[PDB]
Amino acid sequence: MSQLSTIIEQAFEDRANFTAADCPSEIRQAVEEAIAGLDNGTLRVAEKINGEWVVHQWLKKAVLLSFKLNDNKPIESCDLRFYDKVETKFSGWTEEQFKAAGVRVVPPAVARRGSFQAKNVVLMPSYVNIGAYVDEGTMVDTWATVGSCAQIGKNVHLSGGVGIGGVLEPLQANPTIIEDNCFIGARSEIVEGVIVEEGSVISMGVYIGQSTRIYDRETGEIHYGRVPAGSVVVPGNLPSADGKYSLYAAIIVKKV
Amino acid sequence: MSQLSTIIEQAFEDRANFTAADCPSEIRQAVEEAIAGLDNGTLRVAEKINGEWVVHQWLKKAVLLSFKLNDNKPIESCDLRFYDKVETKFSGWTEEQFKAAGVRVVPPAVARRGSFQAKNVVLMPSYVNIGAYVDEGTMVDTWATVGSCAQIGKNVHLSGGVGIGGVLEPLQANPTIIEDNCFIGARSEIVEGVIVEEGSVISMGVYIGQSTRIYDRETGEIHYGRVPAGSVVVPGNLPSADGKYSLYAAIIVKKV
Amino acid sequence: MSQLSTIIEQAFEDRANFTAADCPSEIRQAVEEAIAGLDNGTLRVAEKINGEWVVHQWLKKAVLLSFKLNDNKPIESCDLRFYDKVETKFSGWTEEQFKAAGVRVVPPAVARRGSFQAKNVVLMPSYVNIGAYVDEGTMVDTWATVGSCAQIGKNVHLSGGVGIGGVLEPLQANPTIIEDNCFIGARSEIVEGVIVEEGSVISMGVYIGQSTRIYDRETGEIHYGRVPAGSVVVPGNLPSADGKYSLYAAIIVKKV
Ligand SMILES: [Ca+2]
Repeated sequence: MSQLSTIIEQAFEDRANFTAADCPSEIRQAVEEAIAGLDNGTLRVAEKINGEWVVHQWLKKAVLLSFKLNDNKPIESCDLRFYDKVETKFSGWTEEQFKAAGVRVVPPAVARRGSFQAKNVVLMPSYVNIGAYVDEGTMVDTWATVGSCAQIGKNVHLSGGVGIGGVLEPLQANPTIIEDNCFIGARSEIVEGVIVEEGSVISMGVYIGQSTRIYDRETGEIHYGRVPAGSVVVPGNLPSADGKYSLYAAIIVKKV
Repeated sequence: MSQLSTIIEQAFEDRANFTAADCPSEIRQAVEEAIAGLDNGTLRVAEKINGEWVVHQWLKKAVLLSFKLNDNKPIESCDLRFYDKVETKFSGWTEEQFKAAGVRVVPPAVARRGSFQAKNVVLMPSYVNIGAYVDEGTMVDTWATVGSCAQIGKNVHLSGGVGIGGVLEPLQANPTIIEDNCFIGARSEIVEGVIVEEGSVISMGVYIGQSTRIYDRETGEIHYGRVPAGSVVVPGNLPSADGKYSLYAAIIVKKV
Repeated sequence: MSQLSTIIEQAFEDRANFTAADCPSEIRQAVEEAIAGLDNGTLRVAEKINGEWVVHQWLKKAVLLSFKLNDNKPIESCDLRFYDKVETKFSGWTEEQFKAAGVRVVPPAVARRGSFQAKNVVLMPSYVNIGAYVDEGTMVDTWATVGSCAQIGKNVHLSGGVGIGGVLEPLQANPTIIEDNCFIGARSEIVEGVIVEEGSVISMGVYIGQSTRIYDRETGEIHYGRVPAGSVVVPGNLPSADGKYSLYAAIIVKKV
C-alpha cells in the first residue's frame, strides 16, 4: 500500500478549495514526496509495462500541484551547479586579460578551455566547444554552437541558433570549416566536416551534412560535402523519380 | 515638452565628434534615461498608433549611443538573477552526490528538480524540464531541450538543438517518447506526444508533431504520431493534388 | 624541434596502458601544453596550408587524452565569467521588484537591460535582447530568442527554439513584430522586420524573412514580409518552372 496516489488524486479534484497558503500539510508532504521520487527516478510519469507505454496521471497532477503550492522566489547563480572534466575558458580571467584578448563574451555565453577566439569576436549567448578556433571579427549569435575542432574564418556571421557540428573522430577527417567572409543564416546547421568555402551566403533553414545534396540549379550538378566559394544557398527539395514525394536539398541559387 | 528626442537626435548626428571618454554629461544622462524608459516599458522602439506600427528612430539611436558610450566590463555570474517557483536539480549537490549519480552536467546546463537522469548521461549545455526521465548512457547535446514529462530511453543521442516537446495536458495523453537506441539529428523537433520507436535514426531537420505526415516511401502509407522501430527518417515534402505546391513531410527512406 | 607531437602520439598509442591516476607527468605536461596552445591560438586542430586545409591528428589526440586524464569535478557559477558593455536586466533586482514586475525568469534565462517584459510573462531559459518589448501574458519557451527592438504582443506563445530576429539598422525599418494572440511553433524563425499579424498560428519549422514567399494556397497570391491576421502557416515548397527542384516557402493553409 501507498497512499500517495490517492492523496494527490483527492487534492487535485479538491484543488479549487485550497491555495498555497492554507494547504494542509499532508497534501504538501505528498506532493513533495512525489517530486522527490520523480527526481531520483523511483517514480516516472510514463513507463513501458508489458510492451505498452502507460501514463501515470497522478504524477502529472503532482507536478501541477507543485506549481500551485509554491510561490516564485529569487533564484541566484549560486543555485546553479555543474560537474564536468573540462574547465570553462574564462574562469579567473582578469579584466586585463579580457581587454587584451579583444573578445566580447555576452552573458551567459560559455566557451570551453582549449578553444580560441581572435580579437573582435563577439560571442552572444552561445557555446564554443574544445578545439574550435574562431577568427577575427566573427559574430557568434544567440544560441549558436561552434562544435569541437570547428574552424570559423575571419569576418564570419553565425546567425542565431546556427549549429557548426563538431568533429573529433575519425581522427583523419577534417573538422567542419567555415571560411572567411561567410554568412550563415538563422537556425542553419553545417555538420560532419562539411566545408563552406569563402564568401558564401547560406540562408536560414539550411542543413548540410555529408549526406545532403547541394544542387547547383544552373549546372544541374549535385555536390556533397562542400559549398563552392561565393555560393548563395537556400533550402529546397528535389523530386523523386516517381513524383510521389521530394527530399530536402540545399539549392545553390546564384554565385556571387 | 521632452528634450530627450532632440538631445539624442543631435548627439547621434554629432557622434563622430565625441567618444565615451569626453562625452558631455547631458548626452550621457539622456541616453541613460532612454535606456531606463525602454527597460520599464514607458518607452518602446515601435508601437501601434491609429492601427499602424510606427518606429521611433531616436530610441534606436539611443540604443546605439549606449553601445558607443559604455566600454566592456567584466560581468560575473552574481550579476545574473532569476525568479521562479521550481528549484533547479543540482543546487547544493555535493561532489559525492554528483559522483554517485554518474551524470555529467556541462556548464551552463540546467535541469529542473523533479526530473531524472540515469548513470552515464551527458548533459551538454541544455535544459531538462520537470517530470522528464533520461535513461542510461544518453547524450543531450548543446541547446537541446528535454521537455516536461518526456521519456528518453537508453543510449539515445539527442543532437544539438533538438527539442523534445513537453506534455502535461491533457492528463491522459502519453508524453513525448524516444525509445532506446535512437539517434535524433541536429535541430530536429519531436513534440506533442509523438513516440519514436526503438532503434530509429532521425536525421537533422526533422519536425514531427501529431499533424506531421510520416510518409513510408516504400509502402505509400502515411502514418501519424509514431515512427516505427528501425526507421530512417529525413525531411521531405509531399505534392499537392494540383501540383502548385508541396507541404513538409517526414520521409521514411529505409528500415534498418 | 618540438617533442609535443611525438609525446602525444606515443601516449595515445599507449593509452590502454595508463590511466588518469598513474599517468607519468611528462605525458600529463605535454597534454596540458597542447591544450594551452589550442586555447591561445598558437596551435589549431586544422589550418589552411598552401591552399588546402590540413588536420593535425596529434592535436585531436591531445584533446582526447585531456578527457582521459581528468576526472569530473564540481564546477560552480563563479567559474563562469563574462565581458560585455550591456548590463543584464535583473542584476540587483530585489524580491519586491521581481514580484512587482510579475515576470517569471526561469534559470538560466537572461534579458538585457533596456528591454521590457510585462506582467504574467514567463521567460523559460531564453534570451531577450536590448530594445525588445514583450507584452502581457506571453510565454517565451526554452532557447527562444527575442531579438533587438522586436515587439511581441499580448498572449503570444513563442515555442521552444523560436528566433525573433533583431532589427536596429536600417533606422527607418520596423522591427520584427508578433501581434497579439499569435502562436509561433517550435524552431521557427521570424526575422528581418517581418510582421505576423494578430491571431495567426505559425507551425513549427517555419522560416520567414523578407525573401520568403508566403503562398496563400487558396488565392494563389504570394505575399512578402507580412503574415495576414488569422493565418495558419506551415512549411512547404514551391516548384520551379522546369520541375527539376522546388524552393522553401511558407504556406498559408487556412484562415482562422
Ligand atoms: Ca556567486
